[PDB]
Amino acid sequence: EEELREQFRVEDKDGNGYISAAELRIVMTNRGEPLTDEEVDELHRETDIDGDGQVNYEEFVQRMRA
Amino acid sequence: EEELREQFRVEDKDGNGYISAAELRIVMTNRGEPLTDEEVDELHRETDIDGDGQVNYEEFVQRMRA
Ligand SMILES: [Ca+2]
Ligand SMILES: [Ca+2]
Ligand SMILES: [Ca+2]
Ligand SMILES: [Ca+2]
Ligand SMILES: [Ca+2]
Ligand SMILES: [Ca+2]
Repeated sequence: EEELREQFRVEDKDGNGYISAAELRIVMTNRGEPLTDEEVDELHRETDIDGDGQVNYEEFVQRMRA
Repeated sequence: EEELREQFRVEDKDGNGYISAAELRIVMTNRGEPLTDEEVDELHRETDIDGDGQVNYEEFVQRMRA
């Protein structure tokens, strides 16, 4: 539980409770940069279950457990 | 505002209220592909004022007025 909470806080740079596309790019750049910016956009869309353009904590956890 | 909303909705294909770099690439491919992949990403970064990697309607209107 706190494991994912801590990791989410690391990815959420401005502390607004959401991971943005740019925040997800930073995450991917720091783990080998396997994707292009366009592809990170697609990753962000698939993770954004409720479609508000943001990845919240519940959406992060569903991804992390898959 | 009618026309600005119309254009924003065409570009925001996945309907999350933002225009990604991926969506901008589709738009520019549909308009003849005048720009390289990198140039589209540069255009997106120019339009994305607050740096979250996502172009909201406010940022879209600002750029259209430039
Ligand atoms: Ca943080
Ligand atoms: Ca954030
Ligand atoms: Ca969401
Ligand atoms: Ca969109
Ligand atoms: Ca610039
Ligand atoms: Ca933005």
